Parts: sequence; structure tokens; C-alpha cells
Amino acid sequence: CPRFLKVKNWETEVVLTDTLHLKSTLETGCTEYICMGSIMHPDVATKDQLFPLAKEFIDQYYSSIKRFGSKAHMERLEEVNKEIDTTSTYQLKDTELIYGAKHAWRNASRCVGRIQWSKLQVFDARDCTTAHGMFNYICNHVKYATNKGNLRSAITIFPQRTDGKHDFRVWNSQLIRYAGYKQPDGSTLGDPANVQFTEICIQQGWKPPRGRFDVLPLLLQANGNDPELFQIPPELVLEVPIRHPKFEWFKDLGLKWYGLPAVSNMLLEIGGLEFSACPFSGWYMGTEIGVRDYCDNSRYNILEEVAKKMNLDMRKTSSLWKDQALVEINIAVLYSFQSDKVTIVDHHSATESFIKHMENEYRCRGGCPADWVWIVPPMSGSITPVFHQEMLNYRLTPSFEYQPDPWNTHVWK
Amino acid sequence: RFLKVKNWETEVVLTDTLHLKSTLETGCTEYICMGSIMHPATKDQLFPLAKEFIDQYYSSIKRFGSKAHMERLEEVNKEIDTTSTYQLKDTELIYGAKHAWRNASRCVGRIQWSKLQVFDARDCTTAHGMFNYICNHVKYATNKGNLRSAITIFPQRTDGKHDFRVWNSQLIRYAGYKQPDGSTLGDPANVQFTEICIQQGWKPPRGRFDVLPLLLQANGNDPELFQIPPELVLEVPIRHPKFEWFKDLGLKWYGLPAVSNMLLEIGGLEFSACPFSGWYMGTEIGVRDYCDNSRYNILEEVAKKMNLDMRKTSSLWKDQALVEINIAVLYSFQSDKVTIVDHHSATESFIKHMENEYRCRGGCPADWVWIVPPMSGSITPVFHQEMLNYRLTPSFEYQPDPWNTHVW
Ligand code: HEM
Ligand code: HEM
Ligand SMILES: C=NCc1cncc(OCc2ccc3ccc(N)nc3c2)c1
Ligand SMILES: C=NCc1cncc(OCc2ccc3ccc(N)nc3c2)c1
Ligand SMILES: C=NCc1cncc(OCc2ccc3ccc(N)nc3c2)c1
Ligand SMILES: C[C@H](O)[C@H](O)[C@H]1CNc2nc(N)[nH]c(=O)c2N1
Ligand SMILES: C[C@H](O)[C@H](O)[C@H]1CNc2nc(N)[nH]c(=O)c2N1
Ligand SMILES: [Zn+2]
Repeated sequence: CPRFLKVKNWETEVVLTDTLHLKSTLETGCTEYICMGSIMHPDVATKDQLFPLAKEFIDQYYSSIKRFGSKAHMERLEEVNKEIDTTSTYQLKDTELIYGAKHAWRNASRCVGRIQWSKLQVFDARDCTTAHGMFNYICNHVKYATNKGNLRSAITIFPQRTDGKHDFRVWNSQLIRYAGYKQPDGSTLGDPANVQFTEICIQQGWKPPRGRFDVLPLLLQANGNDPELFQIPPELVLEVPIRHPKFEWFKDLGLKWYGLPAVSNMLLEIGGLEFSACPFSGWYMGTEIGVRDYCDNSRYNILEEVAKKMNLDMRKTSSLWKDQALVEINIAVLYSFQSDKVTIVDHHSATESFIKHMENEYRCRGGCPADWVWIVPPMSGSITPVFHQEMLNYRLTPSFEYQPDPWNTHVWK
Repeated sequence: RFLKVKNWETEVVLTDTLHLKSTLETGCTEYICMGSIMHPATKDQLFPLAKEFIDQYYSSIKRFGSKAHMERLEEVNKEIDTTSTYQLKDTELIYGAKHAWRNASRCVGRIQWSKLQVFDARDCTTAHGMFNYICNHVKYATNKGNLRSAITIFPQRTDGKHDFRVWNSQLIRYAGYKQPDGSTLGDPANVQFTEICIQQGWKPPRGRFDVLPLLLQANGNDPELFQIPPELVLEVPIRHPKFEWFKDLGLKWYGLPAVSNMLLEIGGLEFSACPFSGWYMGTEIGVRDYCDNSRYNILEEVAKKMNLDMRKTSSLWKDQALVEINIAVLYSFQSDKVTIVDHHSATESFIKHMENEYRCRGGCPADWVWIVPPMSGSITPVFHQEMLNYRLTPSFEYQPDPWNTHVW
């Protein structure tokens, strides 16, 4: 690897220099002969594997607090080593846990919202032992993060992996999501994305209302036990009915969405330790709801209906009726959230903030790994500043990782 | 190893074997992906490259290992010994040009790849000859609005001191003028080129849509100015099908996209001058050409005329104006019977193309960063399509601008 790699912004001519890539820890999937940057995704750590991953993290932490090579640094390394030697794992100090969580977010290449990385409330739930305990922790997370519409980013971290047979898992992909029900006639009610998980909930005992926007129950696995169902108290679930500033008929579509995006199926990796349940939340970029949740063909797929109500010629694709409808839907989303005073960010604001954040990272940190395929919004790409921004993608640690869906691996008791 | 790509919208899975053929580097390493970086001989070097090309040619016509195949390699070998290079047969030239387009990972238009009219201009010796060849290209490709794909291939590079070069980045572009008051008249992308034309004696009308003259370099010599005959330059006035005030914006564009600044590589040989042309995808004009900040930058003016609330970005006034401009562009070309493809149809065609390529070829190198249109990305099928990018040859490569190399 060369020491300096330069990126160019083709709109502003600004050139940044990256050195941070030298600390790349994992493989990307790409090789010198093939690029995999648009592939979506391209038994525990032994003692000897864990030692260097821990020292790498501990070093980085003490380097961050400007106490590298100190007595405290050396003493901590020594204590960590003893733990691994005699227990095959180790426990993070609170300060370290908070640092690592913030950094996994800071290192999340695919995240456009990372200007906020250092303001993250970290809830330490490593004392949890049961699914009921998990539910309590998760409810407290939702209430705090929701904050009556004034959303605050947060993560709740459950006990790390031990032997791999005692994993804590949130089976939900997000804390709050809508059910999908496949009908005998092939149609789908609710969100098609969630059909499989909804079925599982039903099998585990959930009585489904069978509506369009039914908040799914939590399915919570503690200590490797069978997962358990819990109903999130409805008063903790903030929702926004969607309407349009001009189109008075838009409200008649009966749409709404939840205010809190809380991803809960990812794995947090700190100094070799694996936190298999670590639900985190921020706030939405409008396009997540307006473009993806509503207009993806395999989701709510409302483009046609909105277009029909707009009386657009839907005969040629070249009338751009889809594109026209797409904008109005996204306008409704932003307007509906802002009117109800629920935190949301539009794609222009988010991408402009991210460019500023990225430049600051290049200047203070020596770079900022970024995944262009993900950073660029799913609408109006080239009229956002990130479209023209060259980015370098690479994997720093601590990090958020994908993990298999738990129902594919769970050993039923 | 075999590689799979999935479309997450349709769940279709393709298997890629073709990438096992590539020999060129992509820019990425195991530890760093550079997918969003815009730009990441000798007798000894030459022959292997030639062999590989000749080999795939004789393979493509089902005569791999034939007597003709062997004789050709031997012929190519002597010719490299005795002249330090070699010349392609006409058949090879055509096969190579079509394959460079086929292998062009960034091109969404590739379903058309084998419908390419190849003009052999390797007998050209002067800028005047270049101008004649280029006019013929333009007239044939334009075809009164029924655009037809074409490429004109000027002599290959020899010693590097005698390069043929089209100094224009496209055969047809509009001038850009650096105004006293700091602003820019016409097209900002071409400001530098325009000054060069002026510096070489071009008399600029100083309008907003002045067709630049051709600036042509033959056999390493100084470039020379030529005005394309105006009757050869098809243009479309932009109007809107609902907003009658749109035509008052005074916007037009040219019909023929004719990229003239790339390098065509075949069997080790380098063709530094190979103007090629197709037809436009509407977004090229309506999104990038009209709405980039460093381009015509008209979003404000349109949004003004649409009486949108431009005070907050979260009103999406930019996005709204963006769609209207792209409606106009498609409408205008269509009404003038000038070939154009909308980004929905273009992307659909490309998905169909990929399926074809995987089926008949074992893969299709594709650059998602470039294939996904610059607006309404996720409501086109390509957004949800996993692609593998890799470099096959023959290929189109980038080259330095000639005013950074040429000595006068
Ligand atoms: C505070 C406001 C935030 C905004 C506006 C934001 C925005 C986004 C968006 C738009 C995406 C792309 C999602 C998609 O299209 O599917 C994303 C991805 C991601 N975000 Fe953020 N985010 C925020 C907070 C956070 C926080 C608090 C974390 C973790 C602590 C986080 C970690 C991630 C990760 C790991 C991904 C990639 C997930 C994947 O690979 O599938 N983000 N973010
Ligand atoms: C026939 C209709 C065609 C359509 C609709 C089309 C469309 C496109 C578009 C939209 C791009 C992206 C350009 C940009 O956004 O700046 C592109 C790239 C490209 N096209 Fe095509 N194209 C066509 C024909 C051709 C032909 C005839 C050739 C060559 C013989 C070709 C070779 C290329 C190459 C090499 C690139 C990538 C340029 C680069 O790497 O910077 N295309 N095409
Ligand atoms: C299901 N699609 C792929 C996927 C997988 N696993 C997690 C995903 O979440 C994306 C994601 C992650 C974190 C986010 C934080 C805030 C926010 N507004 N969106 C966010 C979106 C997406
Ligand atoms: C450039 N001349 C020297 C040279 C260098 N490197 C390779 C060479 O091979 C010549 C050559 C000639 C005929 C061939 C026929 C078949 C074949 N497989 N290789 C063949 C190779 C010759
Ligand atoms: C400005 N973007 C970078 C760039 C530089 N140099 C050449 C480029 O070519 C873009 C390109 C290439 C071939 C095309 C063929 C047809 C078409 N409609 N557009 C096409 C657009 C692009
Ligand atoms: C195939 C492709 O990688 C996939 O559809 C990606 C593209 N870019 C994306 N970008 C974001 N922000 N979110 C996504 O889900 C995706 N999906
Ligand atoms: C940073 C990035 O590589 C650059 O802006 C690219 C992005 N994608 C693109 N895609 C297309 N089709 N054309 C372009 O010029 C670009 N520019
Ligand atoms: Zn890559």
C-alpha cells in the first residue's frame, strides 16, 4: 500500500490526502483484479487470536486519551493479558466500551450521518441475564432516544459472546418495524420486507392484528436461550402520519411511519470481543422512508397510486411520472415529520454535513473511510455534493458487522 | 473461484466466470476499495498482448488453433521483429472496436454493442484528412435524427512523438467564456479548451451555445482549427410539454454525443484518436449538463419560474426542478424525432443485457457507480443489481489532455 492516497472532489476541485487506510484491519472483498464495492455482503476467538486484537484496541484507546506508553496503559495491557490467559476472554472497562462504540460508528463507511459520531449515549447492559431484562433495557433505550420527537442517538450493549452457545440476540432487524402478511392470493399486506420475521413471530405465539402498519413484537434471545416475545408499549412508539403541503388528498392514502430508526441485527466488534446484540438508533434521512420504504417495488410500492392521484400520464416511462411522484412523496415525508416536530434530515442537508465531516476527519484523523455506493442518496444523486466526491473504502476496527439471521443458526432448546 | 451477483429486487442470481480472464488491474486492493475513484511499448511486451488478442479473435470465430490462426500469429511475430509493431486486419479492427465497447464497464448502453459502424481511418496523414473523416462520421451517425453508433479509428501510436489526437473532448460541445465579473458564459466544462481555440485564432461569437471548432492533431504535429459545417450539427431546442415559459429559457442542446478524447487499446496497439458516438440518455443533458454546479447550473432559474419555495432545502425544490428539466429534454428530442433514451428504459435494457452476457459470456463487467443514473437511482432496476467490475481488453482508456504533453 502507498503511504498517501489522494481523493478529489470534482465539483469543488478540493483534494484530500488519506493516511488512515494504513490502519486497515480487514479485507474488503476487492482484489487487484476485481472490485466488489457494490456487492451487499462480500466457534469463537482462541486465546492466541485474541491477544493481538486486544492489544491493538487497548493501544489505540490509550493513544486517543494521550496516555500512550503510560503506566496506566502498560498496567491495562498486563491486566487484559492475565484475563485472556486465565479466562480465554476479557472484560472492557466502561470508558473503553463507550470509546469503542463511538468508534465503530465513526468507522461505519456506509453511514452518511457520522458527523454526530461523538454524541452517542451508550447504555451498558452487560449485566443483563434474561429476555425480560433485555426488554426492560430496550424500552428504556426507545424512550430516551425518542425524547418526544427530539431524537437522540443511542446504543444499548448486551453481554458479549462467550462460547457461541450463549449469545444474546435481538431477532428483530429493527426495534420498531411493521409486519408483513403474505395473502393466499399472492398479495402482501403491510411491509413485504418483514414477511418472514412476521411469520416467525406468529409461530412463536404472536396474535397479529393483520393491518398495514402493525408494530412488530420484540423477539429477544438471552444467554443462548430460545427467544421470547414482548409487546413494546404503544406509548413508546412515536409515529408520524404522512400528509402533503399541497395535496390535500395525500392524507387519504392512510400512510404513516415510525420516527425512530433503531437497527438491531448487527454485531459490534471491540478489541476482538463480539457483542452480538447491540441495538443502536439515530434519526431518519427522509429518503430512507420516502424512496426506499415507500417506493421500492419489493416494499410498500406506492408510486403507482400516488401517480394516479396526481393524474400523471403513466403510459410512457419517458414522461418521468415515477420520478415526479417520487419527489412529492419525499416532500410529504419531510413536511409531515417537521410539522410534528420529529427529527428528520433531508438528503441535501445530510450530504452537505457529511462532506464537512469527511473533510474534518481527513484533517484531524488522516482519512475517513466511505462507501460511495451507500453514501449517495437513492434519489437526485448528482445534485448532492457526495456524488462528485471521490471516496476511499476500507475497514477500521472497532466496527459494526453483519451476522447471520439468528433463526438460521439457533439450536432450539 | 466462481462469483455470484444478486439482484435484491427480483432475487435473480447470476454466476460470473468471465472475471477469471482479466489481466489488468482495477485500482482496488484487498484492504482498500477505490470503486469511486474516477481514474485509479516494446517488442517483448507487444507480442504477448498481440497473441492474447489474436487468440480471442480466432476463438470468437470458432477457428482457435486453425491453420489460419497459426499463420496469423507467425505473421504478427515477424512483423513485430522487422517493424517494432504490427497492423490489424480489418476484421480484427472491427472485432476489437466492438469488444472495447462490450467491455466498457461504465457504459449502460452496451446492449447495442455489436451494432457499431467502424470507420477505418488508419490511412490518415493530416489534420485536414482528420477533419474529412470526422465530418463523414458526424453525418453518418447523425442520420437526420435517427442516430447510429459509430467509431472512427485514426493511425495507432508509433513512437509517441507522432500521436494523432482529437483535442476536443467531444466532437460537438459548446464553448465556455470566462467573464470579467468572475462568472461564466456558456459551458464551464470547456472554458480551458475554448481559450486554447481563441489562442489559436478562433473567433468566438461569445454566445451561450457556440459550437466549438474541431482542433485536430495529425502525426504529432501542431493542432489545426476546423469549423464543422453547421448543417451537420443537429440541435434540439428545449421546451416543456406543460410549462410554456420553458422555451423562453433559451436552452438548446446538440443531438450527437461523440466522445473524442479516449484511447482505444487492441492487442497492445494504442489508438489515441478514436472518436466514438452513440445517442444520449436524457439525464446526461438534463441532470449533469444542465444542473451540475460546475456546469450550466440552471436549477435556480427553473425553480424561480416554477415559483417554488427555495428558502429551505427540505422543500426539495431542487429535486422538483430537476425532474421538470428532464421531462423537457426527453419531450424535446422526441418531438424532433431525435434519438434519445430515458434512464428507466436505458437501465432496464442494461439489466436485460447483463442476463444475456452472463448466459452467453459467463459475465459482464459493470461499474455500479457509473451505471446507476444520477437521479431517481433506486427506482431503476440497476440500483438493486449487484455488479462485479473488472477490466477486460480490448478497452477504452483515459489519456492525458494533449495540451499537457504536446510541444509546439
Ligand atoms: C444520527 C443520525 C443518523 C443518520 C442520519 C444515519 C444515516 C444513515 C443512512 C441513511 C444509512 C444508509 C441506510 C440504508 O440506506 O439502508 C446508514 C447506514 C449505517 N449507519 Fe447511520 N445514521 C445515523 C446514525 C447512526 C448511528 C447512531 C449508528 C451506530 C452507532 C449508525 C451506523 C450505521 C451503520 C453501521 C450503517 C451501515 C449498515 C449496513 O451496512 O447495512 N448510524 N446511516
Ligand atoms: C448507443 C447508445 C449509448 C448510450 C445510451 C450510452 C450511455 C452511456 C452513459 C450514460 C455513460 C455514462 C457517461 C457519463 O455519465 O458521463 C456511458 C459511458 C461510456 N460509454 Fe456508452 N453509451 C452509448 C454508446 C456507446 C458507444 C457507441 C461507445 C463506444 C463505441 C460507448 C462507450 C462508453 C465508454 C468507454 C464509457 C465510459 C467513459 C468513461 O470511462 O469515462 N458507449 N455510456
Ligand atoms: C436490509 N438492508 C441492508 C441492511 C442490513 N442491516 C442493517 C441495515 O441498516 C441500515 C441502517 C443502519 C443504521 C442507521 C442509522 C440511522 C438511520 N437513519 N438509518 C440507518 C440505516 C441495512
Ligand atoms: C517478438 N518476437 C519475439 C517473441 C517474443 N515472445 C513470444 C514470441 O513467440 C512467437 C510465436 C510465433 C508463433 C506462435 C504460434 C503459436 C503459439 N502458441 N505461439 C507462437 C509464438 C516471439
Ligand atoms: C465527465 N465525465 C468524465 C468523462 C471524461 N471523458 C469521457 C467521458 O465519457 C462519457 C461518455 C462516454 C461515452 C458515451 C457514449 C454515449 C453517450 N450517450 N454518452 C457517453 C458518455 C466521461
Ligand atoms: C446492489 C446494491 O449494492 C444494493 O442495492 C445497495 C446499493 N446502495 C445502497 N445504498 C444505501 N444507502 N442503502 C442500500 O440498501 C443500498 N443498496
Ligand atoms: C466521485 C465519482 O467517482 C464521480 O463523481 C463519478 C460518480 N459517478 C458517475 N457516474 C456517471 N455515469 N458519470 C460520471 O461522470 C460520474 N462521476
Ligand atoms: Zn473495489
